[PDB]
Amino acid sequence: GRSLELGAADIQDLESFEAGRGALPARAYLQSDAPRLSLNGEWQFRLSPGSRVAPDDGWQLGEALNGFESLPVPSSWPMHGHGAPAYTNVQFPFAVEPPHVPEANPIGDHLVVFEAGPEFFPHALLRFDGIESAGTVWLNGVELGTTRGSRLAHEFDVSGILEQGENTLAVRVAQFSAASYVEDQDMWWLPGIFRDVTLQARPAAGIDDVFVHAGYDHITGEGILKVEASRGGQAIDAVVRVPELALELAAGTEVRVPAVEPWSAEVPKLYEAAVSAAGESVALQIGFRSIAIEDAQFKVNGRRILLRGVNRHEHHPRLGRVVPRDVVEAELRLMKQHNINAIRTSHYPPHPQFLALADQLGFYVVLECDLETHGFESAGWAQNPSDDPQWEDALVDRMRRTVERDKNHASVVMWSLGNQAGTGRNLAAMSRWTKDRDPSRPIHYEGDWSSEHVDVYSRMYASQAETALIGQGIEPALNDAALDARRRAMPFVLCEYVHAMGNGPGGMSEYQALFEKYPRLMGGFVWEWLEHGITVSTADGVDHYGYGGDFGEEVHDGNFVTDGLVDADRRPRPGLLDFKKVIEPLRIDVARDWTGFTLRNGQDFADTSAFSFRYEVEADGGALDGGTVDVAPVAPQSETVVELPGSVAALAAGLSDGRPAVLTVRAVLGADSAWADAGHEVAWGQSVREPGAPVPPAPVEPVQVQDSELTLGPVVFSRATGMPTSIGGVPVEKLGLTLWWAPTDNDLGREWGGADERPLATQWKDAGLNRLHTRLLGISANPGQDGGETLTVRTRVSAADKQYGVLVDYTWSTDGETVGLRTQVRRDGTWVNRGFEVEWARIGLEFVLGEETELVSWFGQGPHQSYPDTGQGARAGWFSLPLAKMDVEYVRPQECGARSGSRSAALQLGGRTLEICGDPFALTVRPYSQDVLDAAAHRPDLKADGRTYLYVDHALRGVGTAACGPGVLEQYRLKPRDADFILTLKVRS
Amino acid sequence: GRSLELGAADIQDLESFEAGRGALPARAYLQSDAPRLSLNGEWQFRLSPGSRVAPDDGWQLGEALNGFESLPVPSSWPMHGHGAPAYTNVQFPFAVEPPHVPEANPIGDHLVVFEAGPEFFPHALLRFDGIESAGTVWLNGVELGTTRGSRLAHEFDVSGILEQGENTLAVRVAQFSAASYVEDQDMWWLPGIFRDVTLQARPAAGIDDVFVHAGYDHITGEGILKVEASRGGQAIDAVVRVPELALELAAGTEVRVPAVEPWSAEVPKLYEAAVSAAGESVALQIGFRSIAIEDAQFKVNGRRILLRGVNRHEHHPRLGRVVPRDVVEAELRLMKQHNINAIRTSHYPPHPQFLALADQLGFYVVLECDLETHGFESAGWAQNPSDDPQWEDALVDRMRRTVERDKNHASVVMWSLGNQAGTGRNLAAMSRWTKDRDPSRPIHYEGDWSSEHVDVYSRMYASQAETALIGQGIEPALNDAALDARRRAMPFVLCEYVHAMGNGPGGMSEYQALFEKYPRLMGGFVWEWLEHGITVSTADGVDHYGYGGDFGEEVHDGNFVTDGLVDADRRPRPGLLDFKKVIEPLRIDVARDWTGFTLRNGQDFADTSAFSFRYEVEADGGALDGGTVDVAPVAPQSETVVELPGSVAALAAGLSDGRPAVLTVRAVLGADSAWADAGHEVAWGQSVREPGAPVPPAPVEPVQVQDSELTLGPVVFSRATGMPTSIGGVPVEKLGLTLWWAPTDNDLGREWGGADERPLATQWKDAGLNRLHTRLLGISANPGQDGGETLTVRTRVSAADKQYGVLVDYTWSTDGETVGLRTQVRRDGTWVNRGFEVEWARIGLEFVLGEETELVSWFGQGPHQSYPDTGQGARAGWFSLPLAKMDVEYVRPQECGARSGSRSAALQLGGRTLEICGDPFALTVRPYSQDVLDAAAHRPDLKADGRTYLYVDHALRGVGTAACGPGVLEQYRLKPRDADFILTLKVRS
Ligand SMILES: OC[C@H]1O[C@@H](O[C@H]2[C@H](O)[C@@H](O)[C@H](O)O[C@@H]2CO)[C@H](O)[C@@H](O)[C@H]1O
Ligand SMILES: OC[C@H]1O[C@@H](O)[C@H](O)[C@@H](O)[C@H]1O
Ligand SMILES: OC[C@H]1O[C@@H](O)[C@H](O)[C@@H](O)[C@H]1O
Ligand SMILES: OC[C@H]1O[C@@H](O)[C@H](O)[C@@H](O)[C@H]1O
Ligand code: NA
Ligand code: NA
Ligand code: NA
Ligand code: NA
Ligand code: NA
Ligand code: NA
Ligand code: NA
Ligand code: NA
Repeated sequence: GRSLELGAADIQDLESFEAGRGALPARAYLQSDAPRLSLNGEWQFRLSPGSRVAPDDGWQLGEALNGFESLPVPSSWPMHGHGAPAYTNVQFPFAVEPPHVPEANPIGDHLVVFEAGPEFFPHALLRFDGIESAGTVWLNGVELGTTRGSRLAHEFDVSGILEQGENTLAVRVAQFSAASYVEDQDMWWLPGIFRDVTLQARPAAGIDDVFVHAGYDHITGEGILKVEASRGGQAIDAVVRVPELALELAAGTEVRVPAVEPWSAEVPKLYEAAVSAAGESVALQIGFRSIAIEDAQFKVNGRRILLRGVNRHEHHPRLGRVVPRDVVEAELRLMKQHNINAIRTSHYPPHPQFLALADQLGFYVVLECDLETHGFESAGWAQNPSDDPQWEDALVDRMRRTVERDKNHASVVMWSLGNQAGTGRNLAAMSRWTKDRDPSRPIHYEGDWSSEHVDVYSRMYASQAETALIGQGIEPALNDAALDARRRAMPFVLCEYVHAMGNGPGGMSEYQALFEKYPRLMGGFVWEWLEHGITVSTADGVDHYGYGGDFGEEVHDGNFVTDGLVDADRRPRPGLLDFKKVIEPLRIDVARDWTGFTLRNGQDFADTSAFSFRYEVEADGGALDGGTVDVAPVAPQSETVVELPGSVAALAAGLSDGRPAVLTVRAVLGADSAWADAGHEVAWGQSVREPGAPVPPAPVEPVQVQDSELTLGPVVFSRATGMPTSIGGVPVEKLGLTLWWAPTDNDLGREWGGADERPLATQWKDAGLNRLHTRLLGISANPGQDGGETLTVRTRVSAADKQYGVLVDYTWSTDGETVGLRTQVRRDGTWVNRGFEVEWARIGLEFVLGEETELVSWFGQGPHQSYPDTGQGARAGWFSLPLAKMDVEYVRPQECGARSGSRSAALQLGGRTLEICGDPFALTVRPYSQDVLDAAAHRPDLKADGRTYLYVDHALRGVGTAACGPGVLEQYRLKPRDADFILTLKVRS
Repeated sequence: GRSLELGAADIQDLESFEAGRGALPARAYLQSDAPRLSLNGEWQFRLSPGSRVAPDDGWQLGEALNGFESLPVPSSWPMHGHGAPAYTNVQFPFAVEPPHVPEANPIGDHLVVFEAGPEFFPHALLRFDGIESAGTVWLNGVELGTTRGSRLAHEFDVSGILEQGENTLAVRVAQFSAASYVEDQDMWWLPGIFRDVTLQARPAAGIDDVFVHAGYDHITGEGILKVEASRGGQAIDAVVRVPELALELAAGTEVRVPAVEPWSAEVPKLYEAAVSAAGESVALQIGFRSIAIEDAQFKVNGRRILLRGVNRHEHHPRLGRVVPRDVVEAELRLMKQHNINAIRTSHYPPHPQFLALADQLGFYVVLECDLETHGFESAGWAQNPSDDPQWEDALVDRMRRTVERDKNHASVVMWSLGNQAGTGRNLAAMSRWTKDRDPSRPIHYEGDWSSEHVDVYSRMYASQAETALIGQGIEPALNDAALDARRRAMPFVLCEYVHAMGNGPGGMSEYQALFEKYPRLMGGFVWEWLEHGITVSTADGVDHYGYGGDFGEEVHDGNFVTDGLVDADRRPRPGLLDFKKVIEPLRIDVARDWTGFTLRNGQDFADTSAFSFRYEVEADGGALDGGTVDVAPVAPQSETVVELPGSVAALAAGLSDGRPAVLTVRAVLGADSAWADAGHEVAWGQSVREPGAPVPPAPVEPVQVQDSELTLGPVVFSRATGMPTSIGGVPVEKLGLTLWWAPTDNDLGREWGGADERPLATQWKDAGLNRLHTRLLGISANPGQDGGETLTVRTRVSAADKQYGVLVDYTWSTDGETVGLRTQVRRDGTWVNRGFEVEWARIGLEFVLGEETELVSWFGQGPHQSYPDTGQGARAGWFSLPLAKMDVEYVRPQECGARSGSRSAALQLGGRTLEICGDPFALTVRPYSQDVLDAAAHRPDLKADGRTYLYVDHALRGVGTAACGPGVLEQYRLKPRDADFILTLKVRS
């Protein structure tokens, strides 16, 4: 019988295994003097829910358009009300049956009219720098071809189709195609024409492609230069001029430049150059650098380098995959400002303009092909395109287009085949093609741990332990002896580590120490630079970020796309402030006696001449002394001891005993750089003179006894509960032990190994730690001093249906002015539940006060939060913040804002000030409870209730990176234990 | 130092291990001619949140009451706005640290004033029939004592405290006490004075206690009677008169009555008797029956009996543990009306009035002591009161009070020590005490499987398989040979089985067949008789039942308290209608040729004389013939063949081929009984003449082809989807394959064994069965008949991120009037996910129609729902119900309402009628979707949306009892398979 289904031809094309058709050969993105017209601007746009209903009503001609409306191009069209963004991590949002597409497949028809002057005749082309995921292109009704590879460029010859004067460009874009099966990155699904559309003239006697080869001989200091140039795939006569180096040479010939200044992330020297034929001239920036693997080390210009990296996705909270150039420039500057020297273009090539910026500002770039088949893993990689011969031409095309576009840029030091694509024949074909085309850059691919077709050994989230074994070259052998010998001769990189989701990442210091210790370790790139939050508005008008599930998705992965060091608007998370310190390229170790500091230059090429070294002594009453010291330039990987001026040490010796003072030595930029202004801080170190342990008040005040209340100086206790009801007129609504915090994203992840793979958050829930109850055992007053007395309140804390508990005794004392509080915790019974030992989040106290707090001040670490395995960037000092600024605006609210290492604190409750001192404690202050914080899925869910929630912790657990990778390291875990700790409280009015 | 805590003495008493103090000896509940005054009525009531704040302001005197308000007594005070009900199953709602109580412990002070006339002097007492959980009692300010054992009676001597005229009774009731640790039944926590308070005169020369011994000699037919009577614990002279039996005997002497009619559940003969002393007379109902264990069988009056039981809690949706007498009488009648003959007073003694009702209506009762320590299990039974010597006197007291109150009632055939209390020394002490006090009744206790201190082997939810092994006496041996020999000589009872929560219970038939086959098997009691729903009202005014979590509980167990055969208002669930049939005490097997039926009397004592045997033949057009047949009385456990009148068979032979007709034979009550009216149906059986397989219409109509639509007779298809868009003018919004249903309570429970302990609901979720997607592969028309043609639509069904699917082909045909639909399902790829084979709920079609349905009619099984392992009570016939009555009002909405075995159906959509015929299918019709049904937590969440959701299933899974006990039995599971099935559709206007 005859077929009756609609749209079968459009679908057959969408299900095609082949690369796009009709396109010109893949080439570099080149700055040319050839006439060009950007077609970016307001286009017309019509959306159809599938191919079988996509009109074939002659719309490509642009006449009588039924159903079209304005839409900007470039755009991600779900960012403008056409459908909605959808987020999955691994899972595909359609049935997995390659190459077939779902019936529900948004089809976006795009149309623009433009004018072509005589500059574009006879020869011109149209260039598309990105279409997600399948484009069909018509000009004046003539089909030019199709596009596959959503983050790759395509060019179409319009010679003889372009007409002088008015032209009509039509583009039909399907969201889903066969290509969606190889584009399963962890990120928002976002169809659209999301990068530039450009009309370019191709004058006769021009230059189609250029391949810059600029090597460096670190022994002689010579440059090795060869600039290839071709037209229609054939080498051509062109002249290469490099004025700064007094060079004029033919394209195609290799020359030795007697002396060049080499390119690196640290010193990104670029030489302006032009290669020109009679009809066209291309402008280049040349950076001389050679990449080599030697002695299981990754070396640039003869030196092993340390990669201080991030994984950079392209995302904008309002424009989707369209990242405006000012945002790119700003965020790259922000990276440099936080000591980052390396970028991985996770997991596709960036906008083509990114490359010159990376060359100029100075990043080591891992340029990664647009390939990811992650969603096939859950079926044992059955049907994985990476090993399906039918996909070979498509996957080689992706790699070719990746390599050809960006091959001229000194910042690209590695090519990556893709990400999470399994192992297979087509990856090997992509590697072979790349090695043959460009042997000057090592190949990276983490998916095949045997490393058969790569030049570096790459892993993601390997533990600190396993990294140390790899750093020593003693990891376990591959079964294949030949492959094992190859892999052991390779240097090692963490292409993703210390997953930066929510509160965290913990354990960054432990990785860094290994990076510094073992040459084989190349460093690592944090997952990831940014959170992919998408801005959402309410009638109230407040903005908050949305994540998976906030846009109607049938299947999604929640907030796992908000997992970055900065939010979608590039506002730093605390983890970035900590990261900056962890990777700081100079180490400053200030001497205890304040006579000087040790300075190690951790850079690979530059000396310390770019830095001004500054000291300041701060005390309770502000700065006491400061200035600048002269440091003879210290060579890379060398060390010296710098003397501080004698006045500094004399100041230290003069300090009254127990008077706190902090000496800070800082390395700042001596002059404006391309990425920050003079005075910008790069590295720092401190020495602290600690305040004495606070003296307990003499217990000279007696306890008044009344029917329902007890008074001990400024504290009033409920006789029924034994807990304070006010202190110095400040109402206390509750006081109790805390063992729990509102789970972080990490606490919601499974820690693998052991028989227990409940997330820590679930272990806590099962154990009842979020719902502690207190039983009063007794209240007793005891002889103090000179008629005074102490008050002891004996309690037991546990939870419904549990037999384990802790005995908590509070001992109060007062001389009338200061209140002394001693807390003793003792385990009662075995803290085991569901067959596994219960771990605690904390050993602390929660004070719930019946008034709001306007200001929080403290002496300790800051200004930002710190937990046991974080806070590297929190320095010692005196800090003061309004209550709102004590919080951290994670998209999904969670435990955050603790200030570990606090020696004193002051809360301002209107006209009263509550002071807390004692041996070091963590400080947290919130206008809402832990139960409201845990329940809240988005920041608007957090409502202040008129109270102050004050947390004083004697011990905290670490935060780890268990959402993906290692959990809390052993030294930072918190198993049930006995404890005791002392505090002092005072209210001033 | 000196103590300052408040309320320490009240708390010390609450934490006491001892039974109550001050009470009179435990005795029977006896009907006496002694003056009595019920103090039930409106009392005054004040609530305090804990003992440390409970005022000691002299309120016991009743003068100047500060803070008291009216409250009825008896009451569960959280049922009247004082606090709230709270539901936990196993978990305790307080920290487990016996004997200690939480600080948050509702204290309810109760006060009443009453008048005592000279009838109550010199001697009187106050009787309390239940206080949850700890009472302290004052009369005119004089403390009488305390109460422990919340469902047990306590009596206090008021002689010399009661004053003539006005008296003031004060009762302080704590919700929680040490006793809460032994009262952890799965049920609502409900403090209050929840049963009668009675002032009773104790005239001199009276009778305090009576112990009736009324045995039966089934060989001679003699009664063996001895009636003990005592005053102050000493036997006394009393006269026992039994007029009906011409007896006058002294209390304390055993006599042989020459002939008595024995008592049983079937024939609950009772003889009125009075035992009287000079000062007092007690009225008894005596039932002569002896209980004996012989040949591993539980026998009454010389015969092994079959228990057809339920577990009966005491609950009322508005009054809590207060069950009004009219509700008791009504529900016991409803039980008899559903063939129930046995009750287990789960898990405490009932109201004392229950016992006479059970004697009179006729139930075999397992009278169970108020003891349950279930919450200690999760700690390995550490600190279990059942094995703690400090709790021995408290636990023996509970058993003593249980036994003494109810020992005179013939309906009590077993004493139970308690429930879910572990094993231990104090249970053994309770058993020893009981055996010594009353050797006439076997002891039951499931908690100790070794059965060391019991006389029957009791289990709960043993599988059908394990029950069959136990029935054959081949279960595995106990390690202790002596205990194994004892246990193998015991009969076996399921004290709880076929958990009746939500849709279900499945697998009842398989248990019953074993009960009938194996004498050792005593039968079983369903868990449980009623749902504990608590009525909740909204401003709208609709009522719905609340369950755990609906009342603010910090910890709770959700709808696990709504797990019954009837709802809280005693409205039957379908499971009750099925249960009634499963346990029917006569079996009627109607002959295929309609000449007669086989009749087996399944009763243990009665013959069939109480029944009238009626036949009716029904056809499409109603009743055709009917009448009554005379059956010579058939003895218990005998069998006969009854001839039907010749006209019946002649009617069968005369039927036109393929014309449906149902012969039903019924056993109804020939006369009013005490529990139902004449004509009440007890047993039934059917023989069906099936309609022919419906003829497929001749495919003589062609398919019209248009741009966006196809027409094939009355069906209009969307050319883009291939699915029907209307049939005979009825709009079709969607048509697709179904494999999933909204999980039942059972589907949410874990099926133990295997490596997969995900609940089936979770397996489905993980597999994507709730979110199927369909891809169109092709649409084709093919040669039919006489220019007609068939239309085939080829699809594939799968779900996002899955590689497995099914190929579904629809083949449509029409002669213009009827529509023929053939559906073919074929597995594509292996249906495995997370390492385990995916199971299906169904193989069906969902039609979503764009109009509402008012009426649903069908020929099949009904009227109520039926699933493969249920529907025993759905009989063959013609049924017709409004749409709302097709649903089942489970408290948590869930899959329900399917009518399996349907041969034809008619949906009325206004003025059009949609008819569906074909080989047997299940029918379901709803005004809302499956996703709305699954999301709904309470019935108000179900909103109609203007559509009709029609489900036609070719195969269904069973429902099992996996919420607690066996899941779906193997024969009723539904693994992925290929399938094909035919339907016919027709619309009449
Ligand atoms: O934010 C996650 C991050 O993960 C990398 O790979 C992870 C993956 O997230 C996780 O789902 C799987 O279980 O483990 C992998 C590594 O162990 C991805 O490469 C990255 O793009 C992100 O998706
Ligand atoms: O000032 C030293 C600099 O070294 C670069 O390699 C790095 O990218 C910069 O962020 C900064 O740390
Ligand atoms: O390439 C081999 C590797 O493949 C990964 O996908 C897998 O998680 C590792 O266990 C390792 O076997
Ligand atoms: O009494 C012994 C029994 O105790 C139960 O609590 C337990 O679940 C059974 O496995 C059996 O060992
Ligand atoms: Na994805
Ligand atoms: Na992510
Ligand atoms: Na918290
Ligand atoms: Na939260
Ligand atoms: Na309970
Ligand atoms: Na229950
Ligand atoms: Na359903
Ligand atoms: Na539901």
